[PDB]
Amino acid sequence: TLHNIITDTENVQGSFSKHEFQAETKKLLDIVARSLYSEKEVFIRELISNGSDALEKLRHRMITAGGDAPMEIHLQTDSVKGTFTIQDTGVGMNKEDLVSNLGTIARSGSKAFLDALQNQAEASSSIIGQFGVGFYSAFMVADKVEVYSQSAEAAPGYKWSSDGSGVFEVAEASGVRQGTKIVLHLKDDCKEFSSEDRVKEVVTKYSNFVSFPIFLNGRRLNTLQALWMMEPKDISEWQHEEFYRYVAQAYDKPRYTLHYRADAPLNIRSIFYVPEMKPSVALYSRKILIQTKATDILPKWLRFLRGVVDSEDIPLNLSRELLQESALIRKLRDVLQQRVIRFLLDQSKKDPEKYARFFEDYGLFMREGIVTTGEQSVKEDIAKLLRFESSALPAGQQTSLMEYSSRMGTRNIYYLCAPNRHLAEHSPYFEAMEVLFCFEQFDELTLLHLREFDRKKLISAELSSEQAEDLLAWMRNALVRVTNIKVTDTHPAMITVLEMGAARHFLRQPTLEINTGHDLIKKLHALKDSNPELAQLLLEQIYDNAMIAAGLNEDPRPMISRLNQLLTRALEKH
Amino acid sequence: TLHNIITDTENVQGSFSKHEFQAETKKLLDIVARSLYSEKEVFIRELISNGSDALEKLRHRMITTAPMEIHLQTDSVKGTFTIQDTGVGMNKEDLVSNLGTIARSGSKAFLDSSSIIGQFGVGFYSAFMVADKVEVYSQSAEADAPGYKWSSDGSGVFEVAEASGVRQGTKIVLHLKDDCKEFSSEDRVKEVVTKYSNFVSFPIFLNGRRLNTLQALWMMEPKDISEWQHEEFYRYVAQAYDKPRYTLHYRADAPLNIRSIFYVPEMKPSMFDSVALYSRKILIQTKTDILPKWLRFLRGVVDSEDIPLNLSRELLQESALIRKLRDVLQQRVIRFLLDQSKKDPEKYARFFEDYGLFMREGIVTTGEQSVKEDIAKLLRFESSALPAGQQTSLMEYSSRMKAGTRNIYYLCAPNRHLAEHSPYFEAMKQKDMEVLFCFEQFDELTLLHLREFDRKKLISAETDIVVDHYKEEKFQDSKPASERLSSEQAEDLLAWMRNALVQRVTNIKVTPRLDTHPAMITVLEMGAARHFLRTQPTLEINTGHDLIKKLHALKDSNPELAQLLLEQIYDNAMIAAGLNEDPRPMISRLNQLLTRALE
Ligand SMILES: Nc1ncnc2c1ncn2[C@@H]1O[C@H](COP(=O)(O)OP(=O)(O)NP(=O)(O)O)[C@@H](O)[C@H]1O
Ligand SMILES: Nc1ncnc2c1ncn2[C@@H]1O[C@H](COP(=O)(O)OP(=O)(O)NP(=O)(O)O)[C@@H](O)[C@H]1O
Ligand SMILES: [Co+2]
Ligand SMILES: [Co+2]
Ligand SMILES: [Co+2]
Ligand SMILES: [Co+2]
Ligand SMILES: [Mg+2]
Ligand SMILES: [Mg+2]
Repeated sequence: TLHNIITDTENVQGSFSKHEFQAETKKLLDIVARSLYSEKEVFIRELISNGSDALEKLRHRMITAGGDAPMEIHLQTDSVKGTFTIQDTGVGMNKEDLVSNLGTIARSGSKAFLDALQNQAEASSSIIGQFGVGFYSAFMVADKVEVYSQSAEAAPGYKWSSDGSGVFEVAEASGVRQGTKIVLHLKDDCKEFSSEDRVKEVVTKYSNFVSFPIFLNGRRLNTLQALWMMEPKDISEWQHEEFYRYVAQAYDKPRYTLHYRADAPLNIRSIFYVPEMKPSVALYSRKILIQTKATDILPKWLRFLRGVVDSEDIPLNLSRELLQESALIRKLRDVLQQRVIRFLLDQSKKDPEKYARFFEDYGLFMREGIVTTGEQSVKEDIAKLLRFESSALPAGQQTSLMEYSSRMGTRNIYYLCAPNRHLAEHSPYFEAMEVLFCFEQFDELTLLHLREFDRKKLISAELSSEQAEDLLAWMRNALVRVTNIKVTDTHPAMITVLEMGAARHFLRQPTLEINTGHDLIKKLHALKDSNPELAQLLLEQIYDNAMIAAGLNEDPRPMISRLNQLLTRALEKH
Repeated sequence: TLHNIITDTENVQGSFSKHEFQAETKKLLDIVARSLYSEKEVFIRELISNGSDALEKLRHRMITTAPMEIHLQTDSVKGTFTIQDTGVGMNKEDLVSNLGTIARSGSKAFLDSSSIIGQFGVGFYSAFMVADKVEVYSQSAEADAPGYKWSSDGSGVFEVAEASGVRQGTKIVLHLKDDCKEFSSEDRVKEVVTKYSNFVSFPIFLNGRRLNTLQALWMMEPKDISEWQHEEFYRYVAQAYDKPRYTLHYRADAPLNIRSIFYVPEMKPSMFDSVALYSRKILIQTKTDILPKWLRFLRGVVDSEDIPLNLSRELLQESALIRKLRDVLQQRVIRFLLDQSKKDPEKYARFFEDYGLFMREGIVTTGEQSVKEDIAKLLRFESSALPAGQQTSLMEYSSRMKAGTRNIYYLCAPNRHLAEHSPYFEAMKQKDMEVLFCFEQFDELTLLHLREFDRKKLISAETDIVVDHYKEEKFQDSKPASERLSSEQAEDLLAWMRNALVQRVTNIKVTPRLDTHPAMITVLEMGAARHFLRTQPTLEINTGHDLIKKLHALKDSNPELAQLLLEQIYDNAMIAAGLNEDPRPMISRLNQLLTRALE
């Protein structure tokens, strides 16, 4: 019944030949040009990153061999010639740099630069180059590429030129300004990148926080500081509100701001915002956008946060729009979860009222978090954020699991999840002679998934007599909608329900209790004989009023006409 | 003031040198090994794809008998993963040139048919993501050619020697690295095969047991697919346990190549944020959605040849293509659902029961008026001009409109009885336009966002009642002036009510448009007000209604009782208008009123 053909049957004879791995350069160029990036526009990102790196090298170079010039990135679109041009005033390239760096796929001069640096250096974390392929993204959109380059050394200017097809040319040129100018002659299906507004869209999308001024057709673009890199000390609330509206594409204010920077266990520069209004985070690296919707760095229940996470250390996929499977990323996610939880807890103690209102707006996310995480200490960490009412506190007052333990030789935390307080207080099960009252949606699924908190089990609780019994018997046969009617102040009756789950389901089998001492019931009894219509109308009205007061009839519209008929025929004797 | 440094200033001197592009092979190997694929498991996919290609080359070449299979073997004690195919194999120049050169693909040389998966020439090196050492035994079919053993580190060199006992085809053995030993466990490997290669055209055996690989039904002739085949395939792709209530098998060649199957489940939803995207029987990843968000209730599969694959085979390459495909699929699904509603209106009624919230969401969230109206073609309602229970559409409503009419009138109420006896419908009956009856909670928000349909403005009965004030409102009473309050009585009553409800209504008027109801609350933009409260009203009285005449008599006779009754009438109109706040505080007052009316 098993069919396997794999056996140790092979034996090498003769001798082995040795061979070095090779690489077909033309196919690699084609792969970068058509198969690497999900969108053509990304060539702009790559070229701008290169310009940034160039300027960064010059800044590094001016620390000792000091001297000169402005540090800028300039873009120019020519819609008539169909050209895109980028020029940086950076370190430039001599002929060996052009031949070696531009001419060799996967050779990165910026990688070699970074590897030679003292790790403490600024340039160590600002250089956005590793792979040695970004430049070839230009052939994604261009039939021809020309590069004019003038190195900062004292060296002629050069023109490098190619059509992307396995060969390029190098000649000497005048007069190249120090730095590098790249002219892309766009393909017919890419002329959109000779349009100014299109280019500006792309620049703001990926490179809006590049550390150097970016000019387009003589006008400056990137006026935004990357606030997540700066000392939390130096950010106004105004900086944060403007930055939040930009990064969240919003128009309100952040109600909470967490500016989290850490160097251990990994490099983290981030800002998280909780919006003011009632209901993602972008991933960056070295100030360049990776994902506008970071996918695996936060847990799914923290998707209500807005803002930015940047890490120098995150291993990037070759396309720079994905991350690589890594234990580092799961560690980062766990770290950020702990950090956000600690932040939220401390908010809840620094301002309990603001936190109450935060939890009323966003608690569904923490209920979901508790329900979905597998680790019990994480469930309890999140569960510290929950609020409830309690049998031992007035209505409206919020309390926590910690305070419930605080008011306990007692071993267990008893709870009752119900649509509202009236049904909870009249629960048969609320026969406890403290009970958490959990009125919020999905509360009971949350508490069941949580199981225990701080080692204590969360446990669910789950005038007369003439015709008291003919009055009541008449009512039993006239509303056969309730299963019992029994006799028990200001109200003539109330609706009571045995198990809260049934009421929950109904809102998506009740007991009626009557007060034989108040006037409308004595007169329901008195008009069971005298006037049967009026007694039926009054009966249905008392039932409906008890349903409303119990909170299980929130749209009384079906009753209104009947009520009017009751009223009209009750006032007919006036 | 502009600041631009870019000027046409540069010119060549002298002569040019010519150069060929080069490649740093060592770093390229490192990149394939650590930076190309976002997930290690895909090496299995790549190797299986290679085997499939080999078998295809054999299948093609022997159609001018041998077994054609892929075998996978896991050895958890030696930490080894082994794959062997019975395909064409490789001679020594194939091993040296094709395996030895990154981005060199022999499958390019093969072509010239649509079954070959490989195009990039790098998939093989995916093995070095998970393996310290790789060995390849290969025997080419073809012919008078010895067997070979190829072996390597991943580190810049590999070895080739002649070998005996090599079965025709290719066997690759991966010595897994220590933190990749998961791919030495059978259940993990089967997970990966099922995930990526469940539709491979050849049998795959794992440790001597054949894996249940599937036919790719979306590529096949729709008429040749039974309902049971669709039920089984639906259960697989949706990972479900019910059956599809609807099946749409959609193939197209223009404007794009499309092979797809969509299912609507029989069960009711629970899923508010779904279709798999494929190419050549190998899975791509939906991360980005190819359907609009309102169609996320669909299950199934989309395959399109026009979608370009990224080097890692987990992203797609032009998002304008994706928006075009999304619009095509949206159009096609709408057409399908409309045709379902006309071939079986009752089954469609239960579908619209169960899933209408998705179409409402689509209408509310889309920016384009033609798309809102396209989706709105799916909405169903009842009508004042149809028997209770019978459903109609916006298109049928406009088919019954008399030529001199400009607007589509609707009324939102909990059910048909409440709509039919609505005070607002009583006022609309005095006109003679059909009124749509909408029963679902978010119908009115939907219609407000839809605004117009087929060039006709959508107007609520409440709004129209308010507007008629500001026109010739030539409507007079159900009851002759004999059984009404006169003008003296009416305006004395009204003055009293203005003084008894001073900060609760903006004006109080008599209206001629009511019959059964004593009063109603009117607000110009009533739907928007209802919506707002779910986070200046006018009270209109029916001086022909008994409760109003007796309020008139009781302001004099019994002032306290008259105030209690007045506040009750106001509350009743607020409730009937869907503008009432929690009705619980009223109950005590109501009880008191009742007790004082029953003496
Ligand atoms: N504008 C520029 N000015 C100076 N040197 C440049 C410029 N653009 C590219 N270079 C050089 O050319 C090399 C190749 O660039 P590129 O192909 O983009 O790879 P990379 O920037 O090194 N790493 P990556 O961008 O992540 O692939 C760089 O490392 C630089 O040495
Ligand atoms: N099992 C095999 N049998 C025969 N030839 C094979 C086999 N595996 C690989 N080859 C050869 O080696 C080449 C390189 O394989 P590979 O690196 O996987 O790239 P590819 O399949 O051609 N394209 P891709 O899968 O998209 O990366 C193939 O084109 C074949 O010529
Ligand atoms: Co042996
Ligand atoms: Co160092
Ligand atoms: Co010139
Ligand atoms: Co007509
Ligand atoms: Mg670069
Ligand atoms: Mg391959």
